[PDB]
Amino acid sequence: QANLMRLKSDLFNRSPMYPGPTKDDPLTVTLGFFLQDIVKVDSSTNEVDLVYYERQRWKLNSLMWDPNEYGNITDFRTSAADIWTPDITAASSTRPVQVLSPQIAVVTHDGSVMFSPAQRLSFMCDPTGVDSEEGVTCAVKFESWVYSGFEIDLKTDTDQVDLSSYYASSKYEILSATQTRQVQHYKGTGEPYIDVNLVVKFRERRAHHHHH
Amino acid sequence: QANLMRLKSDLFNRSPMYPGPTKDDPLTVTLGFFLQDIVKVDSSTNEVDLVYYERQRWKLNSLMWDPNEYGNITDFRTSAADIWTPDITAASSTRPVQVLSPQIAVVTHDGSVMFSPAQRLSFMCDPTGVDSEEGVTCAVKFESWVYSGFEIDLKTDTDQVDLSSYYASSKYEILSATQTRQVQHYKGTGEPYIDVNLVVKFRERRAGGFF
Amino acid sequence: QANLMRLKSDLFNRSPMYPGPTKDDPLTVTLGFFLQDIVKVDSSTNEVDLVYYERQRWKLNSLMWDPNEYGNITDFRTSAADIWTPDITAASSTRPVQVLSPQIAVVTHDGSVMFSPAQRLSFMCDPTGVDSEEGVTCAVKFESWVYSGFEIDLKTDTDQVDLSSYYASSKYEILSATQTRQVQHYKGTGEPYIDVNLVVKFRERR
Amino acid sequence: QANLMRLKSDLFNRSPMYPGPTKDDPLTVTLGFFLQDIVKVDSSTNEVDLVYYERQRWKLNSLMWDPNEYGNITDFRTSAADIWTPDITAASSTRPVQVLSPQIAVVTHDGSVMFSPAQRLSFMCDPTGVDSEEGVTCAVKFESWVYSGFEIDLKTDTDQVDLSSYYASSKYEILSATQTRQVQHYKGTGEPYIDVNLVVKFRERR
Amino acid sequence: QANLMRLKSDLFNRSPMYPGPTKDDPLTVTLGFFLQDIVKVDSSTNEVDLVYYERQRWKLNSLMWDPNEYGNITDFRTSAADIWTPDITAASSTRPVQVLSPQIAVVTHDGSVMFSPAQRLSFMCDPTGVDSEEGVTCAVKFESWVYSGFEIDLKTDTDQVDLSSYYASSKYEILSATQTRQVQHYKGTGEPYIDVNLVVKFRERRFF
Ligand SMILES: [Cl-]
Ligand SMILES: [Cl-]
Ligand SMILES: [Cl-]
Ligand SMILES: [Cl-]
Ligand SMILES: [Cl-]
Repeated sequence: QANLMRLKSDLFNRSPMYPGPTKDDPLTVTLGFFLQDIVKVDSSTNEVDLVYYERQRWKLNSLMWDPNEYGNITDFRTSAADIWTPDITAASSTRPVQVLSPQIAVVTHDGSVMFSPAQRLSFMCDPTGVDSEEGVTCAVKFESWVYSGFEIDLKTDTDQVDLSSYYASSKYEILSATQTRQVQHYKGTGEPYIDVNLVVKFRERRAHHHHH
Repeated sequence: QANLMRLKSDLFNRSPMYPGPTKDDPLTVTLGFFLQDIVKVDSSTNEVDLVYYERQRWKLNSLMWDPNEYGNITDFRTSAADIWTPDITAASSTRPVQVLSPQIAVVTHDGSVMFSPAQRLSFMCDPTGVDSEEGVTCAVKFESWVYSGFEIDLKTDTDQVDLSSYYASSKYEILSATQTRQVQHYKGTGEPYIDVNLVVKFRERRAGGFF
Repeated sequence: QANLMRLKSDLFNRSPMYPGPTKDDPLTVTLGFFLQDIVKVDSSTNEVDLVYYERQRWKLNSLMWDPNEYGNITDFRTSAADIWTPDITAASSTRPVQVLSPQIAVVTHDGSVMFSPAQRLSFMCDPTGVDSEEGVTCAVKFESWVYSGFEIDLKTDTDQVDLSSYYASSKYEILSATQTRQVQHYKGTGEPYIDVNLVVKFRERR
Repeated sequence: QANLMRLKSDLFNRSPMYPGPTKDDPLTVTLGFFLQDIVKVDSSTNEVDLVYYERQRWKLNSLMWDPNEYGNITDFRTSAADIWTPDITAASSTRPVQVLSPQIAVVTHDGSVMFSPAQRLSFMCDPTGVDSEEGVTCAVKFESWVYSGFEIDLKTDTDQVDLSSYYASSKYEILSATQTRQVQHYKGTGEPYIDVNLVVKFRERR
Repeated sequence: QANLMRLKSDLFNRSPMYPGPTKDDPLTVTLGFFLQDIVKVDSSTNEVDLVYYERQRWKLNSLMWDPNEYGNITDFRTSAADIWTPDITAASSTRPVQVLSPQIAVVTHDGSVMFSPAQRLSFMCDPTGVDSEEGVTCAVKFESWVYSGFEIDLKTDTDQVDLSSYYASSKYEILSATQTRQVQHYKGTGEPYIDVNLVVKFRERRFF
């Protein structure tokens, strides 16, 4: 308790917060998607609702410490308000993303941050053909809304979306689910930016006592 | 009033907040569920909505005091913002949990904290067969989202969900309701983590029902 | 303006906030319900929606002052964030209560606080029979979620719910509406706690 | 920029906020409604949804300044959080009011404040007869939730609701729309309070 | 990291925030709309729902710096809470606008600010005729809610709404989409104010 209090005090109260990347000090954020359910499909509005969590990893020198100086603490948990987090946005959402997990991150002695927000997302998807063998395919790009490719790079460890927590009794069966890094260019300023394109192909399933 | 003001001042304004558990100083959180209603079932989205409250208990040395030093105060109530609370999460929720009770906890002179949030939860459940005698079974795991089993352990006092506040005129009759501690392992990591599995077996209310 | 600024400064900035009742210094909260409408009835989910306001009264020595010392001010209005308020909860709600009025209370020179939140509440109610002469009865208990009867007592001034603001053209006609203090015990006779039971008997209007 | 920074610093950082009216220093608030649409009518719940904006005007000595001392600035815009605003409430709402405009007010050198919140409101209204020639009438009272008539008075500049921004292709046609000051009396208290009664007569478009 | 920390500290902690424009120091805000989808149409309430993002640009002397004094930093990203932003409002909305993007802006060494909020908007629109060839036309004015034309001017770089991110499989096909500056006058005070009128002509999606 006491060593961790010191560690957090040293990291967060002494110095200000990481202000974000720049051209001279860019940052790489690694993303992985863990799809849990296709909850809803709306053929009258062409909206589909996903529940997933999104593993995000990055690394900052400012969050390094020597474990020997803090009782051999190698990592800790702390509110996401205590740190900078990347502004990763679903570019074709139709409602604000709903947060399903606590806004808490894991910080490791080398300055690695892991943040794994669970989300419910409504996004643009025509579900016509979902009730067939071939099913339907839909896509959503995840990107930093404000940083170019000169400041932020996004990558994946694998192009396969993890389906190991996918709900076994979902209304919808997943045929294919990929997460692919792409290079893109803004309209008015033509400078590059990175996205990770989530492409999911799916179809309807077939074969002294108180407290109150 | 005056003694309590001193007590809260001494506990909360002197020291910073408990920063959470670590490998060297882990924490045990005890959970108990008090199911009040199955409000809704949606067969087109495979979502079911529960209303319950969840008794949570844990213990911290930093919240100890000697009652003799504070006018024989043995316990007090305080806003949950004044203290650390565990990040217990329904792992198969489909909407943010809605809070139905005040965010207030009870702290006791030995450093025990009791926090009993009432919640409405939407979660993943195929209700096909709910309109039969046998009914349907659904499950939801409750776990710390960010702490492994090295930092947080979860347990129960009993594996039976309390149904004593269950709505007598619910659309749904509870046939069985259990809360069972389970050991689990993360995919990429491989290190262990604990959940409490809430398993509820229910059906649409009928006169009476296997004869 | 100036005298009130002094008064609020003296009450709120000098001392900390009232920390809540204890066994040695318990508190009595008086409740009164003013039912305005039964807005919705859902027979598929057994939920009913009420709109009402709820008069709450309590009294603290820490909020007393002598009017002579503050330009004869007998009472004032202030944000509910400036003071402690009781944690009165509908025990069978199914959604978070929606707030329909400003979170502002009235404080009086004797230390009386009056807080009258307007609310929309969804709660557990089987409405089967609402479309008959006899109608249907539903109940919801209002209680402190965290305080026992040793710390908080609840009472009413009358056991009759006030229907003087009840919407004349509601879909639902009120046959009876009562608010009754009850003594209760946590689980298998644990320590006591108080609730006010709101019982409303109603039917479709003719 | 610099003069305005000084002005705001002088008004908001030196003195505390206006604490609200009292019996000895009451306040007059003028209201005007600008009805933009009847968006929805629900005959199963007797709820109707309006979109409008509400001009509110009041005056405080504490917000006066001499323009000559601040580069001839006669008025400015500032966040509503920087000032006191009246607690004007629709008394028969069924959902929390949704805010459609930025919470920003206009302050003028004589201490006049203009605040014009756009709102979407659900309120109690039986729409039976809306699909006829005569249409239907509905009413909603706007009042301070916590202040009596001894502390707050409400007035209008005209008893005619402004329909100049009313949506030309609404589902509903407005036949008449009035805003009328009324004197009222509390149940338990008996002391007076003021409301402005918004009465709208409308029907389905033909 | 260190130079940017200094820059932000110098701009935001030393001086107070820009207090907004005045008659003597007015501000020009340039708007551009990027329509992404017509999500919904409700013929029973005459409401239509758009998803778009809105590029906003303005310029303040108080946000200037010399890049040479801050490790050649030419621009940075920062929370919109750190700065003044214009109060641009859809005048015929029927629900609060829902925010779909992070509230973060880009500031450039000359004092230019770019803020590009993605929004979902419900607004007043009779969709009768949407299921025909000719389709239907709807309009929504975007304006400062509180500032007159003496304090705020709005303009566009083009009168064509950008449709390059418009969802190819939307229920609704865009026939035409324009963004036009207009001069307007308040009722009681007869002084001018500016809006940008977004006019969208569309129809339900449909050679054999
Ligand atoms: Cl950081
Ligand atoms: Cl703590
Ligand atoms: Cl208090
Ligand atoms: Cl003020
Ligand atoms: Cl600024």
